[PDB]
Amino acid sequence: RQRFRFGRLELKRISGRGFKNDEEILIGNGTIQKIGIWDGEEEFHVRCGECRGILKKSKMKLEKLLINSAKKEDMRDLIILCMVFSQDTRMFQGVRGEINFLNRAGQLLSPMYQLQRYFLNRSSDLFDQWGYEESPKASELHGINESMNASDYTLKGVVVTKN
Ligand SMILES: Nc1nc2c(ncn2[C@@H]2O[C@H](COP(=O)(O)OP(=O)(O)O)[C@@H](O)[C@H]2O)c(=O)[nH]1
Repeated sequence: RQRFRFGRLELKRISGRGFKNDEEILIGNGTIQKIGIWDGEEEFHVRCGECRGILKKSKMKLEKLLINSAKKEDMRDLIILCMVFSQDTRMFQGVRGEINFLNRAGQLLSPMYQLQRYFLNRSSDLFDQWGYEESPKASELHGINESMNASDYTLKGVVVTKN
């Protein structure tokens, strides 16, 4: 179980194993792109800057995201990166603008990496499309909104912890 990188996201496997299969994905801007889709339940230690976390996912779905309280810029980006990495259906739907999977030279670009670059710049569109749910009643767990503040409603699957 090695530490590996997905752009600004650092991961370290806790449990589970994923199997990748190329699938045609209809993303939000109406275009269809072939993307390697991971199948299986996986759990990771995740990090973005000073923000630590635990990510749980299945095939094209973020099951849960446990993050610590830290720098709000790092909390936000970690959530963004984990949403993209999870390959959640809501994340693909959040792509409203144009994404190029080829540069101007005609070279091949990584679809997943391009999605990261896109949503790091378009977080509001992602959060709105992602949806919200009731924050946990538990005292040791709090919800978090689009402004990275403690709220009665939280981003779906995302809870902040300060234990
Ligand atoms: N769920 C999961 N994702 C992984 C694993 N290893 C790599 N990835 C992600 O899968 C994506 C690989 O996409 P890419 O680099 O374009 O390779 P490609 O699918 O062959 O085009 C990257 O975003 C990685 O972060 C893994 O073990 N489990």
